[PDB]
Amino acid sequence: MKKIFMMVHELDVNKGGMTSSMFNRSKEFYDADIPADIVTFDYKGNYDEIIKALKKQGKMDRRTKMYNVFEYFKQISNNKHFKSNKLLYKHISERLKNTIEIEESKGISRYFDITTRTYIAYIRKSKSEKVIDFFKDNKRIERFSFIDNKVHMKETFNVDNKVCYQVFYDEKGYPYISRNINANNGAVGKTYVLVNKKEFKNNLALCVYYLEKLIKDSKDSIMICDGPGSFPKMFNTNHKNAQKYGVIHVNHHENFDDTGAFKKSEKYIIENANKINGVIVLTEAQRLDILNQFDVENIFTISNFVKIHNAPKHFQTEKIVGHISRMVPTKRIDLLIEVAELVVKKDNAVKFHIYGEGSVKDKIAKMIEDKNLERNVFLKGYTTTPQKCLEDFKLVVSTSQYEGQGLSMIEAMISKRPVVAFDIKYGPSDFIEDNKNGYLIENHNINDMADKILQLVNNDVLAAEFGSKARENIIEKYSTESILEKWLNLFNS
Ligand SMILES: CO[C@H]1O[C@H](COS(=O)(=O)O)[C@@H](O[C@@H]2O[C@@H](C(=O)O)[C@@H](O[C@H]3O[C@H](COS(=O)(=O)O)[C@@H](O[C@@H]4O[C@H](C(=O)O)[C@@H](O[C@H]5O[C@H](COS(=O)(=O)O)[C@@H](O)[C@H](O)[C@H]5NS(=O)(=O)O)[C@H](O)[C@H]4O)[C@H](OS(=O)(=O)O)[C@H]3NS(=O)(=O)O)[C@H](O)[C@H]2OS(=O)(=O)O)[C@H](O)[C@H]1NS(=O)(=O)O
Ligand SMILES: O=c1ccn([C@@H]2O[C@H](COP(=O)(O)OP(=O)(O)O)[C@@H](O)[C@H]2O)c(=O)[nH]1
Ligand SMILES: CC(=O)N[C@H]1[C@@H](OC[C@@H](O)CO)O[C@H](CO)[C@@H](O)[C@@H]1O
Repeated sequence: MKKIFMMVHELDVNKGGMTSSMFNRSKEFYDADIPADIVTFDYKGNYDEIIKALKKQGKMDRRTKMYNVFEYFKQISNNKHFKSNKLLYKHISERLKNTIEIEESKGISRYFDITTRTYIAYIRKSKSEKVIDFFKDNKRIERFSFIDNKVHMKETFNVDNKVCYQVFYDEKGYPYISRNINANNGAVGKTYVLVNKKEFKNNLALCVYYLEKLIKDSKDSIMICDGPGSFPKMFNTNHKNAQKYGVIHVNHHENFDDTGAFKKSEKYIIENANKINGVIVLTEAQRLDILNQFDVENIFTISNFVKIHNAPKHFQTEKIVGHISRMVPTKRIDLLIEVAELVVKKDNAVKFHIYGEGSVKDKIAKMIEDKNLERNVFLKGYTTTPQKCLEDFKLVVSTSQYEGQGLSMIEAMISKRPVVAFDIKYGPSDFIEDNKNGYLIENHNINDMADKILQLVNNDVLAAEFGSKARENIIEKYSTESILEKWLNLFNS
């Protein structure tokens, strides 16, 4: 009866909390006999390989389907032919016939016509990927992109060598979508779906049509929008019965802002709460802040579902401080390096294991070296097994300035690893009980945080006691039953 469609930009293998919560939410709805699938809107040439990898890793439940806008029309297109598009491949081969090949490296080569003496093509082969750039009067006109020698995309270039047009090709090499690209901002213009002879004014129009085709207009159909920038796709559909929910995963205020500004995407979701079935926030404090600040009522608090597995059989007695996150500015890993410097200057035995990848990773690497912490702080890369990494840590640290909730802190507490976190909006004070299951540090206070890490790393009994109470607190306050009943209460009203 009930079926759920959870919307986000894309799915990939080295992501953070938002997709992690969608994957766990899907598992919980399927266990309660409610199919809950993921709808994505990006274009990938190898989506089938991403899905298999996420499922093999155990991140994505085997029952979770991913519905993708390009995949839907590509699959319709695949059914149209039996034979591969031999003529497109013959056309490409003919344009390279009667040329001079000039090799630059392995995989890289250039082609010059024997008669016109001019530069025809550039080919770059790396692994399973191939790119063929064609030229006219020493200017790049087009690029054909291949995966396992099969064309998947053609891009056209303007005078400034910027993308002005794209064509997507199915599994047999036939075009199924063609679209204009505004080279000034990279936005998608008029899109033509060759397979059904339908044209759309832009990508949002295509995505709105797609959702109306995918999701039947029944009260049993439930749309949950997780990706904030994706909210207009769900919001603009013509559904009269299907339910619409927006989940806000972050602090709705603008990050690194003293003017009090609100994030644009989240502001649009909140302001439109009364026009949909509900806008979900992860903590009670955010719901109250929103209600005080905005003229809306449809704000509901529903925590992320929590996966309570078995606690690691042994406590880490070694001075290992862990940190598992997306390496992004809001996590303030620079403050963690500054804290590490203080902890290491009072105790040189304490190790800091930092997992993840992101924009700040290089800045942080240079920062450890400049502070000469290369013997104590280790950038361990992304982990597909955070639960196993958690066993190696004595405690976990959070210098993050903004959260919606904080699954890594919650995950550490489930593995009996106490958290030392800056008391920020939102999340830490909901689950950390200061001096009972961890420590809540006054925001920016790097000295008091360094002091609490030192007390904790050098006290085996306190570290074990805090961790034990931490798992107990999560089990008690984040039951799957109460969270599922909160969602069911909305779906049934
Ligand atoms: C006239 O042009 C002007 O308006 C149009 C829209 O109006 S129109 O309909 O009249 O044409 C604007 O075009 C639209 O918006 C563009 C844009 O916002 O850039 C663009 O949207 C697409 O691309 C965005 C960027 O993609 S990215 O892959 O390069 O980042 C994308 O938004 C991004 O979403 C990701 C995400 O959710 O994955 C965000 O990343 C964040 O979350 C990740 C996942 O979380 S997790 O925890 O790991 O699981 C994290 O990994 C990541 O660290 C984190 N980044 S962080 O900074 O928050 O820490 C990322 O920040 C976003 O940028 C869009 O996805 S969406 O869900 O937001 O919709 C995506 N839309 S899609 O292609 O349809 O999927 C498009 O060109 C267009 O989108 S639209 O929906 O088709 O309308 C146009 O820009 C504007 N030009 S302007 O006026 O000059 O500014
Ligand atoms: O190397 C890494 C880094 C992050 N994560 C996961 O990404 C999520 C991060 O969640 P959180 O809410 O703490 O922060 P967010 O990424 O949403 O900003 C957690 O479930 C982590 O286990 C992971 O699996 N491996
Ligand atoms: C930094 C931040 O606010 N992250 C939140 C969010 O992640 C997604 C964020 O990338 C979207 O831009 O979602 C997680 C799961 O709900 C929260 O636990 C987490 O706090």
